[PDB]
Amino acid sequence: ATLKVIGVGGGGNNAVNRMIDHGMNNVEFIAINTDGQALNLSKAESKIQIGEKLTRGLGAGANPEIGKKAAEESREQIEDAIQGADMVFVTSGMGGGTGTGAAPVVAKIAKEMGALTVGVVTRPFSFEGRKRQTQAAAGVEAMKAAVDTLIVIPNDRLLDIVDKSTPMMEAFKEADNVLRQGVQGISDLIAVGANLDFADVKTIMSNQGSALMGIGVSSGENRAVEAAKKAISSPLLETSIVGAQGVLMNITGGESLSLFEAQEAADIVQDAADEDVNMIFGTVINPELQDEIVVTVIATG
Ligand SMILES: Nc1nc2c(ncn2[C@@H]2O[C@H](COP(=O)(O)OP(=O)(O)OP(=O)(O)O)[C@@H](O)[C@H]2O)c(=O)[nH]1
Ligand SMILES: [Mg+2]
Repeated sequence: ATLKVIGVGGGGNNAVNRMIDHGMNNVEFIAINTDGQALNLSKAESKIQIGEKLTRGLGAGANPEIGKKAAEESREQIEDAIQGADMVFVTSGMGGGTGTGAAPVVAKIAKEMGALTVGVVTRPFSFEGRKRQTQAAAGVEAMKAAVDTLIVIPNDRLLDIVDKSTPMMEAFKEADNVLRQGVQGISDLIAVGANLDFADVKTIMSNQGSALMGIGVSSGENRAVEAAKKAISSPLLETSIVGAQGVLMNITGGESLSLFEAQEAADIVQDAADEDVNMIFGTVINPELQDEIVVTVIATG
């Protein structure tokens, strides 16, 4: 199962850059932008400049019409970069011209090509003003129409987890962890073996609206509950787990992994989930983990 991560627009490229720098592997990174200079600064293995004839290598100047038109004209390049992917993550900051306009097009192409398509986008800080926000909301609507599952990160949530002195790059790295947990969560679920596979992923995620993808790690007596609570919690997400209609859940531990622990973790997630939840639950024994427990949760709907 091949995973690709596609960053669209300035924010998208920045996320790709920060994540490649902090060493993601066995994932293909693709950078797409109208802005030629941005692309030159990209560490991404595969780069696509869109809308050359529109912008002459400039950005979209906050015009979403441009980003959309640029993406549509480069359909052939975009398809070619995508082909072979089983699952695609399109990441982008909403509110500008390139991301807002081109990211839904990129996402729609991937979904039409048959890839399981996940969007991870940001809404701008309130201080960026009412017009940026409104424009971003249009982006979010378009993304939601184009993806299998969408994950929205309001940039304002970053303000809630920093103090007066927290460096901006650290804050942005926190936001990157949202996409990171999603990507390694899948990669592990598909890795041999959890008695779970990509077919399970597709059942839980295909056409499911919104998604949460989390990983919790813990130890000690309350380890199972603690790991699970970590996995289903993030203050950066617009979407809580309550009412989920689909859950893919895996618990990994050493030989000490008890049946009661698995039940405890599963009950944590099950309480939050809707009565008619489609839950696919897996367990993996990995002696390497010693006293550690790892809980992975993908929730949708
Ligand atoms: N979390 C996070 N958000 C970002 C980052 N960079 C930009 N954003 C957000 O994304 C929104 C869009 O900014 P850009 O991605 O730079 O704009 P663009 O998509 O390239 O569009 P144009 O520059 O007009 O062509 C901004 O309003 C910010 O709120 C980033 O590095 N991290
Ligand atoms: Mg730009």
